[PDB]
Amino acid sequence: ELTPEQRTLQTQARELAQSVFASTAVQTDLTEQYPWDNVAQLRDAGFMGMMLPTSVGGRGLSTLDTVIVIEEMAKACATMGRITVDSNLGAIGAITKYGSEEQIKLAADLVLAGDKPAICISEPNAGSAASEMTTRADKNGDHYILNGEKYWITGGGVSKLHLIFARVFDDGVEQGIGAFITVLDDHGPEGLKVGRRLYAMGVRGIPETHLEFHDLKIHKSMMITFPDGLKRGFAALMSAYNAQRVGAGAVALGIAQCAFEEGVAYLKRREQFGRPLAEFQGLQWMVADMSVQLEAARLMLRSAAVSGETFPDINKAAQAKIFAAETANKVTNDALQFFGSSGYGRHNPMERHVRDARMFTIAGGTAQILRTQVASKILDMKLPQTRDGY
Amino acid sequence: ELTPEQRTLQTQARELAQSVFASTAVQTDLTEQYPWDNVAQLRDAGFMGMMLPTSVGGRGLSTLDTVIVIEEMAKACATMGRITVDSNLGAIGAITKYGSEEQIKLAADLVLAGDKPAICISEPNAGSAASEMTTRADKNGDHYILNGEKYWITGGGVSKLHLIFARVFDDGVEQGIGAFITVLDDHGPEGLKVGRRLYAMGVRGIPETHLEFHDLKIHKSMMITFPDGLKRGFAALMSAYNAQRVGAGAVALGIAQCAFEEGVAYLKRREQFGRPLAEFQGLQWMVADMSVQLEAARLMLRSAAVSGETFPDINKAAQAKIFAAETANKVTNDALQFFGSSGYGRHNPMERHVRDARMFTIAGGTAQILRTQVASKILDMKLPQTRDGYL
Amino acid sequence: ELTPEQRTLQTQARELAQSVFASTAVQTDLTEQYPWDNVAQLRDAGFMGMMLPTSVGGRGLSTLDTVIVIEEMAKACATMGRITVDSNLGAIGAITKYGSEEQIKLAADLVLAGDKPAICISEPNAGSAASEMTTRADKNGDHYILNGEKYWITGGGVSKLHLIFARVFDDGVEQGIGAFITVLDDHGPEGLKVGRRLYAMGVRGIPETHLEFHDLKIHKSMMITFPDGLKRGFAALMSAYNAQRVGAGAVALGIAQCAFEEGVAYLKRREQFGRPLAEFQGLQWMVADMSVQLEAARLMLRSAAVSGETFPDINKAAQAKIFAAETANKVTNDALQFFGSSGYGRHNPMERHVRDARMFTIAGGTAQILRTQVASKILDMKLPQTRDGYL
Amino acid sequence: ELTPEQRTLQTQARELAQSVFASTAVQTDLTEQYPWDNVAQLRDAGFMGMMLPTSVGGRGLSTLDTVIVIEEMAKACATMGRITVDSNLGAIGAITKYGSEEQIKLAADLVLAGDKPAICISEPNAGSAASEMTTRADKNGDHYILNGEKYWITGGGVSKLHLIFARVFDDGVEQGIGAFITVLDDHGPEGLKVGRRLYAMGVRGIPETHLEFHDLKIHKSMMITFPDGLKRGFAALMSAYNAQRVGAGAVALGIAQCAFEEGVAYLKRREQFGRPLAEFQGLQWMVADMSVQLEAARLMLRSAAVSGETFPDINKAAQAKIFAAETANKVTNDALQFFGSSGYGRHNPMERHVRDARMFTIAGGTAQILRTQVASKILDMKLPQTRDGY
Ligand SMILES: Cc1cc2nc3c(=O)[nH]c(=O)nc-3n(C[C@H](O)[C@H](O)[C@H](O)COP(=O)(O)OP(=O)(O)OC[C@H]3O[C@@H](n4cnc5c(N)ncnc54)[C@H](O)[C@@H]3O)c2cc1C
Ligand SMILES: Cc1cc2nc3c(=O)[nH]c(=O)nc-3n(C[C@H](O)[C@H](O)[C@H](O)COP(=O)(O)OP(=O)(O)OC[C@H]3O[C@@H](n4cnc5c(N)ncnc54)[C@H](O)[C@@H]3O)c2cc1C
Ligand SMILES: Cc1cc2nc3c(=O)[nH]c(=O)nc-3n(C[C@H](O)[C@H](O)[C@H](O)COP(=O)(O)OP(=O)(O)OC[C@H]3O[C@@H](n4cnc5c(N)ncnc54)[C@H](O)[C@@H]3O)c2cc1C
Ligand SMILES: Cc1cc2nc3c(=O)[nH]c(=O)nc-3n(C[C@H](O)[C@H](O)[C@H](O)COP(=O)(O)OP(=O)(O)OC[C@H]3O[C@@H](n4cnc5c(N)ncnc54)[C@H](O)[C@@H]3O)c2cc1C
Repeated sequence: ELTPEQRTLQTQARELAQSVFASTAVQTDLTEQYPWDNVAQLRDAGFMGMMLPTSVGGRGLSTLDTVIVIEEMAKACATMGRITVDSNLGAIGAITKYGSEEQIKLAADLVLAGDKPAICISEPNAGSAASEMTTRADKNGDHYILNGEKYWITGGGVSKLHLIFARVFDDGVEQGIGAFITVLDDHGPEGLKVGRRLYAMGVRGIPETHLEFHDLKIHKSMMITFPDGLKRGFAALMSAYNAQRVGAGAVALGIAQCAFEEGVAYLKRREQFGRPLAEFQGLQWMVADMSVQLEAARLMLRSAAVSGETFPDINKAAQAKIFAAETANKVTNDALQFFGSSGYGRHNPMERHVRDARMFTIAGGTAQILRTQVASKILDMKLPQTRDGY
Repeated sequence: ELTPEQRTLQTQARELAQSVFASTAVQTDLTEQYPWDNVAQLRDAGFMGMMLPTSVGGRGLSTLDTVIVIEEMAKACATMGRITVDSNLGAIGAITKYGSEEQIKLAADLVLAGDKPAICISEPNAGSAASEMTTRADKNGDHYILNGEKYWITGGGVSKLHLIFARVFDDGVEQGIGAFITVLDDHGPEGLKVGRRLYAMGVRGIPETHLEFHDLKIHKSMMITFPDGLKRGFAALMSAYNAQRVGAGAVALGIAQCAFEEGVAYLKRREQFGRPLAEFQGLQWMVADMSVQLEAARLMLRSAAVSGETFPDINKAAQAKIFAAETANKVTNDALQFFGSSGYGRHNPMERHVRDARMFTIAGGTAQILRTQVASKILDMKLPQTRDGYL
Repeated sequence: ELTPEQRTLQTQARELAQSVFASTAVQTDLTEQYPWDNVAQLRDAGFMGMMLPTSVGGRGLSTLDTVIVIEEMAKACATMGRITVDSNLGAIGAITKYGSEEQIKLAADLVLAGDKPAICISEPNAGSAASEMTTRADKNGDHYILNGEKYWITGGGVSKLHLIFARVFDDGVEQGIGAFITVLDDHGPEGLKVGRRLYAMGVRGIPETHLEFHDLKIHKSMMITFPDGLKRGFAALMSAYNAQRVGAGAVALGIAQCAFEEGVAYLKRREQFGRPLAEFQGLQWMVADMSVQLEAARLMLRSAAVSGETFPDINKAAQAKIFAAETANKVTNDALQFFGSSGYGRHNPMERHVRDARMFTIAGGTAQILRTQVASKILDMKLPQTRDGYL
Repeated sequence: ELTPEQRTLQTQARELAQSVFASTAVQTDLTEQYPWDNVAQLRDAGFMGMMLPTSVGGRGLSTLDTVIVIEEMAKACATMGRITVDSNLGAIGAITKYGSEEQIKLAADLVLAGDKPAICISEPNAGSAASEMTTRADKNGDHYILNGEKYWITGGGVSKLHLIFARVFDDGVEQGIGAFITVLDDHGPEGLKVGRRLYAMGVRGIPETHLEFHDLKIHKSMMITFPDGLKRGFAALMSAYNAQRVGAGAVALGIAQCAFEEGVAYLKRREQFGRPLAEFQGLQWMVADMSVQLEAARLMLRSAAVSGETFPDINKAAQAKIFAAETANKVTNDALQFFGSSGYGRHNPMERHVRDARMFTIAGGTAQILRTQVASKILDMKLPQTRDGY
């Protein structure tokens, strides 16, 4: 259960979400435009960069704290939910833990001022097999020259801070995969080019784009550097996604919780056969089932949030994300069902919840990849996926 | 299994669907516009009014014949699938079976000319409890005067032939629920007004609208009349809907079958970890599960199509529609999953398949109402839904 | 997560369960005999009456403490699991909280000496509708005279302490449902008769019996009495059952956890096609699914255990029991599947796990009745089940 | 739908099942003894060896015919269901199609006289990977000498006709896997030894045993011989199991149909809260769901039954068996649930239905193996399961 302090934080997040964000969710989905007005208020209320240390102007809060807040934001608007995830977990967490003092201040100043960082890993031919990426960074003096292409970049065209993963070469000699920090300004940098938008089924208020690097010049001071090498550093950087996974799970949970509350209210108001739909036992049991799965999902995510060291344990986070994301797909569809034909109408928000929830078994590591991860832990086995793995 | 003649019919439907309709499905979803040119080609290829008797210029085909055709159309475009349903089953079937010679000719001439009839039953405050409808038909001489409002009317603003269900009153005295034929054109009729469009999650190429009746005047020769009471006639009219349900189940099935085929093809061409996704056993079993459920759904629908007398048996139809629609929701979602992030992009058709499939556990009697229907048969009892049902 | 002290308690429970109980589970299922020697060891290790206050010789532990212990016992033997539930939660909790000093001492002395109390509520014609019970308690001076019949009484013929629920009448006038304490020994009491044994699919090591009352005479000092009415007291008594439900959910979970562990171990040692079954991705994902659901169930149960005041919150308890029991039915069946044909042989414990797990969606309030309970909370309304409930 | 002739056959099977077999099912499960009395009447009513050609005294009926009959038998008693499968499909089908005139008459005379043949393939270390079997047959003159061990032999100790699969060696040179016919008599043959009984969760009325061969001498005339070789013959012999799979599916379906009918009757008779349980919508929808899955299962099996040439198409049969067996596990458990605590009692038959149904996702090819088979057809791919398959 939550501490008094956590309850206060939850209430503050709920108040902003309900009083400001909830009434914007339809228009944000309709226009597919980044809600700058909401982001400013998310910032002003202290909900961006929450886990940044107080030494750089952060609140020094926990993963659990952010998950509590994320769920409240997502209940109002899926876009605001994901904005809250990206401005608190993931790239910013990786920079916070492995970044130089300089890199941390840069990233913190941007996030605390309202930037939602973009992480740039995935490519058209490199998804679940991320290490197959072709984006490369070639050494040139005290700089690295980046060439390549990413896609489905959440925040493409609106994010300023970018964390880019690239295969690193020193004078033609492959060093491994490294991460590079760059800042998209109204002016530069030269060679960081936003590409075409990938219009999506849901969470449409955040642009997802291709992203290209044409001789993008990055100083070595903006490469995340590791003493024991890049190959070990890249795995260390990946551990940041364990936190982002729990946050993403909390967005799916928030969407589902919203749909559930709306469906339950509708069952009590809507009448057929002379009585509220709530009086029909078949629907009552559907409500019960949604409630049970939602509670389990919340427990899985909050439990995962406090596991591990700096980041959630990889297997607890994987278990919770599988569960939350599948829960959200079932709950949003069944809540839509409570509305009947009105649920199929775009003038009601139920079909949007289904569209919004659907990405969470996919993005950031698919439910399938997560199942393999969980199995590798239970079976205490490496589970190589290549033809010659065994 | 299918007859030789049915295989030919299936292949001719597939031919039109794949050569003409498939390349239009994305744009139809984008524009949300009724695909008039496609409808002309559906008509010209002989796939509208197929069960109409040959005497009025129909092909005299069976329910099974139509569901075979519908699944092929729906594999190409969900909108063309539903158009094929409404122009072959439901309202047109009710008229074909219970209509007078004059009513059948009127309806046949319109459908064979390319009209997709609209059926007008549901109201904002009367959906599952269709018997609580407030749309009213008051006898006035040899006419009935209609007042009321329907909604989610498929074809609102593009359909010409309408079949409107209303509570019938004679001198204030309720007679039962009756069905009234009218034809919308640019001239009239007076008092038939197309209301607002209800924009939808999917199958966006047919407009769904509110529909208002303001002293709409219908002659008694355009009412479907039964020699012994509307109270048994309404039940008879709703049997024509057993046929519509199998057709709608076939649309859901076609959508899912398309998604399945696309998903399977993607697994074989897409590589990660140095090999096609098809080589992963977890995905192989997902593929097997989809195939098993698709096959079952297809059997359920065809079995229902040949059941009953004039129309499919109400309970076999309900069972098949439950099964097919739930199958489609699972298969379209799982096929989308095979595509990864690309599956979430609207530049691919997988997210549309999910949106399209989702209406079929809802329209024409929800999966919940169908479960109650099937239970009433198995338990062999009336299952009243009112508070005083058992008193 | 668990406290250091709770980890020690868990490990001590595991120690007893694995070193002593695990090797007896097969034989307990074969004989269907109450495992007296095992019960003595459960007692001597301090795992009976754990929530009893220290003043009467208990350990004063929490609900969470008990569910941690119960899951360990159930992993070894379902019978020892249920024995641990009944000797820590439910009847003994009702008495501990609402009993007089005299009643608590009587009950505490019996439990700490190794007695597993029986709770006596359900009747052949009154299960889910517990409020329709026909077992009757008629006031006669300072006594109540009990007449009636219970069944599926866990511990029938071996339990000494009984807590019997009966409809209370004073001069023919119904007062509500009340709870009455009695102790069965070889001497008496007169009119308490153990009826026939109901042989069961699983958890066969505790006898389940009919129980008859024939003018069973109970002094009013052995009735659980409430300062303001049985009509609120019965509701209070049934709150003690919220605790029993979490315990029973923990038994279901322990059974499933055991089956899971055995299944996983088998996959790693069993080879077909030249390699361990563990290397097949289809089975790897089955393993992942089981783990995810087990983890959720464990969280649900522990969350419920710390909810509420004296006893777990009725709705968190209902939710957790729904989840845990359904999880166990799926996990035990799927773990059995990992064994192939060996899993169907009674010389392996997998088929027993399925049989054992299956009671937990039924006993103490079925999964259906629990769904209604949870719905009543979410919808915040009474959900009467009678024909006239809404009139 | 069924033809008039098929309906008549169905009625005749139902009449025997209901008037004779149904009242025996509890005792057969309780004693775990082979019901000789029922078998005699199954024989006398013409329900054994139904697909044997009329030239050898059979009825020349179809796979669909047998599936219709099997379901009716299984509705009365799971044991009688499996007896009907084994005396009509499987080993007897393989002998009927690939056997010599001599082998066919032998097998037909035995089955028509009431023998339930035993097929002997599986071994402790050879299950899904059946070709890994170690039972061997070594050439010796005009005979073969068999040594090895099988298990889970359905009919061990009561079956007379045995069809044994063994790895064949000619003077030490491996020839492939072949099938051998032998007949267990009260006297011989020497070296055919019934082993220990494997007591089972359900379908307890048929003994499942280990089986051993100690220098079991079989004349070459009782080996099933193929002109194009054993390696191609063994695959041909396997095709017989496609028919047995559909029959086994019909047993699972029959068990489930029985449980469903009993559950529905109980909902109408049992009252709580002043009314029949049948009036509760939650249960009504459970009934509806069972009905839908049962109908689909029946269609899948009957459709599979008429597919293929001599035997059902391997993929249609695999699809139908997966479906029927999983359907039966869900339906029997939910029907048990309708009975409440009484359902858990062994004095009612509901817990037996669950135990009986459970074997059918396992025996004769597990649901997992069948999923791989179905996938291999959809993907048009061989799906090798060995480490070096790719
Ligand atoms: C809304 C959205 C936002 C995104 N935002 C970002 C972002 O900001 N930054 C970024 O870098 N990326 C982003 N992505 C990309 C996403 O994280 C990756 O694409 C993800 O890894 C999925 O990869 P993929 O699409 O190539 O799937 P694939 O790897 O091609 O997989 C396709 C299918 O095959 C399955 N599969 C793959 N491999 C295996 C295997 N060995 N066994 C079994 N099954 C298997 C998958 O589960 C999936 O079902 C985003 C994606 C979405 C949808
Ligand atoms: C895409 C689309 C096209 C349509 N086209 C047409 C058309 O052309 N002509 C026409 O007349 N109508 C049409 N409809 C309307 C549709 O057929 C009806 O609206 C349908 O009966 C559902 O009605 P409802 O939305 O009012 O649901 P409601 O009756 O309000 O029900 C809402 C929810 O409560 C449930 N429910 C209701 N009653 C009960 C009960 N007694 N027990 C348990 N659960 C219950 C429902 O299953 C549903 O989940 C269309 C609808 C859609 C979505
Ligand atoms: C192993 C075991 C041990 C037990 N130990 C004890 C014990 O020690 N003490 C004791 O008092 N009892 C005990 N019981 C009895 C058990 O708690 C009750 O019997 C239970 O309440 C179920 O009652 P029932 O079997 O009469 O079900 P019924 O009430 O007859 O219900 C039968 C079916 O109808 C459903 N149903 C009923 N009512 C409704 C409704 N309004 N809406 C929807 N569905 C509905 C039920 O969910 C169930 O599926 C035990 C039972 C078992 C199996
Ligand atoms: C009631 C009963 C009656 C029987 N009667 C007979 C009979 O009369 N004659 C006879 O010859 N045999 C008989 N058998 C044996 C049965 O047909 C075989 O044992 C069956 O092939 C299962 O093999 P197995 O137990 O060794 O499972 P295994 O092959 O060891 O498999 C164990 C588990 O791993 C899975 N598995 C295996 N391989 C793979 C893979 N590549 N990918 C994914 N998953 C996998 C399986 O699905 C299963 O879940 C009977 C069995 C039973 C239960």
